[PDB]
Amino acid sequence: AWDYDNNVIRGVNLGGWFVLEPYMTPSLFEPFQNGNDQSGVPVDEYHWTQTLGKEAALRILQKHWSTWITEQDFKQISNLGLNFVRIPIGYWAFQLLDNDPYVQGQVQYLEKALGWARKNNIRVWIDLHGAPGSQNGFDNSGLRDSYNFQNGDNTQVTLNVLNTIFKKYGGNEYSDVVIGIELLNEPLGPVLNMDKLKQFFLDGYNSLRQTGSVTPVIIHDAFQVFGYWNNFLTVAEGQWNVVVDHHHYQVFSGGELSRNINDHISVACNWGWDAKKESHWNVAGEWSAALTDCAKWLNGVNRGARYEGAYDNAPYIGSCQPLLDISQWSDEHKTDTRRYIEAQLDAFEYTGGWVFWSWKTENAPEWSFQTLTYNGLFPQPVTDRQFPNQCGFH
Ligand SMILES: O[C@H]1[C@H](O)[C@@H](O)CN2CC[C@H](O)[C@H]12
Repeated sequence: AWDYDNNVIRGVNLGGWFVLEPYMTPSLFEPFQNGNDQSGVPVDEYHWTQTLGKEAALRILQKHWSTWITEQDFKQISNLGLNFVRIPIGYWAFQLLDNDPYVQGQVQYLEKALGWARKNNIRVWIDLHGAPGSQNGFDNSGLRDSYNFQNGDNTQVTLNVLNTIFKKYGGNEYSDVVIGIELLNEPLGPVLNMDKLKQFFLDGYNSLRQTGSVTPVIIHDAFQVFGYWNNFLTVAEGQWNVVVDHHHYQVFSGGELSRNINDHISVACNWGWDAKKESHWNVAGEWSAALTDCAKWLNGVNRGARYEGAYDNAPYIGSCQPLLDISQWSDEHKTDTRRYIEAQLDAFEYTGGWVFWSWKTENAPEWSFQTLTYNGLFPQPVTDRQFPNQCGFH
């Protein structure tokens, strides 16, 4: 359904839909604030559902699932010249641990989205974004500050959930829409046992192929250096239809944030050069236009921004307030953003393509493809360039 050798992925992630993220839909978390006190705001979906109780959580989520993304969004995505969406979903949509507070019902909408994709000629990756115990401690895994995916029976439960996903979406029924199943979003390499993570990836790969599926297996790079996965799941060992997903950002440390615009561009170009040397097909499954970490709660509920020296002991660079609203951005910030977007697009089209995080947010402009496109900062058509050939690719 896709030619990874000759076609280029031009897509968007459908984040904030099946896995709640406070920075993407702050309206669902803000009612828990007491005046200016954020100490009682649930920090992730686990605590949000637990605090509300099953009845209220299901009532609020049904409304969210039925309105956040609809068929109209798929038509708009196609109309903008995109050909692909990545869909994050948590393990709890398929299986609950004993005592899990989560509610289910996401699968009905996932299945509606696959039909909307088919009707609009859009291809999809299904991405298991949160595993039991958490594979990274981020709020977007469902459970913040916990790193227990490799403890107890959590790896085994994850493989069981993947088997369910393999049988439902890796077979003939969706072979014209599903062009990859991503085994696990952003496992945090540095805090995990890498030998056990490789075994899990291999077990997932073998389990999918054993069902008779020919669907591409997508493995996230686990924050390893470029080339790390070159010798894993290789054609020499009869392992095939494998894609590496690289996520690329320059906002999660003081050093990255302090770079001037030219150095931000040089780094983006280098991502393209280095990905070209890898031996597996690869796609930039996440990236954005952000040059700051100013979006409210991007680092988590009750955490500030490094950009204004309010988090991670980073030095003050600039005030975030003036950057929260795209209408208040200076001409220089608008130009810098457009340059940054174009360099990234050129670098990612140099290999398998790109998937912007994300399609929409309630009010964080750096992270919304819709907002950036409507304000003229994201090229439309996507091949348009106001700053051509910043990287000099051959
Ligand atoms: O929203 C999250 C997404 O859920 C994760 O896969 C990590 N991404 C990295 C940038 C931002 O944190 C974004």
